[PDB]
Amino acid sequence: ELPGVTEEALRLKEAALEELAAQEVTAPLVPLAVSAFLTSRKKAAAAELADWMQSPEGQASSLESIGRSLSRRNHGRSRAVVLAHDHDEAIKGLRAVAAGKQAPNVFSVDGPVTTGPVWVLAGFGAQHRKMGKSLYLRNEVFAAWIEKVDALVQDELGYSVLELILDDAQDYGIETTQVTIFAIQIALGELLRHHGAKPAAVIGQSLGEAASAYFAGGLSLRDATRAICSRSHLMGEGEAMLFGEYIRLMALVEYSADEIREVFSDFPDLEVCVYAAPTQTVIGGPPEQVDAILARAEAEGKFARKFATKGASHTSQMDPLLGELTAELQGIKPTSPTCGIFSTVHEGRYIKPGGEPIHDVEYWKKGLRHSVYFTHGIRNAVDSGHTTFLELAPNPVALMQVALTTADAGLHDAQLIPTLARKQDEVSSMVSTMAQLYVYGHDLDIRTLFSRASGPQDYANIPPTRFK
Ligand SMILES: OC[C@H]1O[C@@](CO)(O[C@H]2O[C@H](CO)[C@@H](O)[C@H](O)[C@H]2O)[C@@H](O)[C@@H]1O
Ligand SMILES: OC[C@H]1O[C@@](CO)(O[C@H]2O[C@H](CO)[C@@H](O)[C@H](O)[C@H]2O)[C@@H](O)[C@@H]1O
Ligand SMILES: OC[C@H]1O[C@@](CO)(O[C@H]2O[C@H](CO)[C@@H](O)[C@H](O)[C@H]2O)[C@@H](O)[C@@H]1O
Repeated sequence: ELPGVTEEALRLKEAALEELAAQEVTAPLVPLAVSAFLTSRKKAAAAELADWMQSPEGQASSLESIGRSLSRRNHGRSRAVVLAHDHDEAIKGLRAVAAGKQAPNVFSVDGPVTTGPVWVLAGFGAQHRKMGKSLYLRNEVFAAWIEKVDALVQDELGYSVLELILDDAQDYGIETTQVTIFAIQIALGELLRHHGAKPAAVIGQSLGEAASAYFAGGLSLRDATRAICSRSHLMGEGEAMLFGEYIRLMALVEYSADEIREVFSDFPDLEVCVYAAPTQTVIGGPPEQVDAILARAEAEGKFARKFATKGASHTSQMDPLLGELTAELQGIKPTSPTCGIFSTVHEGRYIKPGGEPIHDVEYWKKGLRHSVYFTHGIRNAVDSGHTTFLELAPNPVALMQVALTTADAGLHDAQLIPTLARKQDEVSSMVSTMAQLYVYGHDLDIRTLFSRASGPQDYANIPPTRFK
């Protein structure tokens, strides 16, 4: 028997709902699907739908009912979705689809993407105060998984992540950023899975590696939760006690790996934490050297940005923690993966579905202690045919690094699909995510984006639901 939702979480949840219940209702974002075997016919269906939506009958029908009817057609090879809040946006977006023109709320392709999507599990720097709260209050499936992770983390570390999510006065530190983003990562993917989606492959980045192992079938949710919990409290306790000459900084620099090779001969104590993009690398080390390399970068007109931490993960500074990390993970059970893994721990190499288990106790030690080969994992996915990268996160920070690598690999038509984003309506965001999965032909039951009909008013008087 796991712990239940704490009383303080229930208390905070009630305050949040009363807050929510007294706000201005925003019009929901509705996906309108249209498709055909031929792009020409798809374009004609779009203009026909927009003609009718302009008619008095179409004006009197709700977007939700129009979208539900559309959701029930046959879904052809050439597809499009218009995301819309009202009839104008819809008609406007439909006119672009008909015209073959681009629009911010419009996705349209002549045919499906050929290979499945890669789920990107990062997190590093994606966090913000209220992340995940709105979707917890408003999506029952999301909320169920958050509470499930919240119960396991209560059991591992003795506190409630849900309390952090719901209490606006509270913010995130080295430790709680990791367990909370993890919880958000788990809940976003299960939400997606609930609507019929699934990863073709996963790739992770530091904190995200735990969730990637779960979505890859490499660890039970419990053992993935043990993996993120042990690493995160050790890191937060470790860097908390760092002062003076024990301080190691972390910074992003616009230097490639080959540049870093040359540049580090002047700085004997610097190490690579993350190969993020082909020309962006996260480095760590003593403050004097970190400051010097940044100064070298600025003078060379390159980007350099210091992070907020007195300790450097993925460096030798993690050596004191590894003994305890080992003890806390005794008992985990690695399992043969059920989708592909681009392992940025193991230098970015690919592990086939059904291969040998990788998510060993040694794997989590190596992951915390050593460099993250992110751009190599991504480059490897591109070179093996993947074009869709979907990032589960409260903010799509890693998708920026992914775009750098895909363009560098020559792939300019990449499907870069975010999930949540700060100051974007969290429900609208997920609508948009699942819309995009559909338009590109990935696994997604577009019918599940609409509540079951309880009346004829739930459909619009169009095919396939015309009224006799
Ligand atoms: O939720 C808004 C409103 O609720 C109050 C109590 O009436 O505070 C609740 O919500 C805060 C935000 O999450 C919590 O920090 C607080 O603990 C909780 O009681 C008001 O103070 C606030 O304006
Ligand atoms: O250890 C000496 C060696 O390392 C340098 C590199 O810049 O400095 C570092 O080591 C010092 C300890 O001896 C620290 O005080 C300092 O913070 C660190 O950058 C040079 O002093 C020399 O080449
Ligand atoms: O073409 C089939 C393919 O399309 C997806 C979405 O990309 O599912 C759609 O088509 C199904 C009928 O074949 C519908 O059941 C579903 O509602 C619709 O989204 C994929 O999931 C499917 O493999």
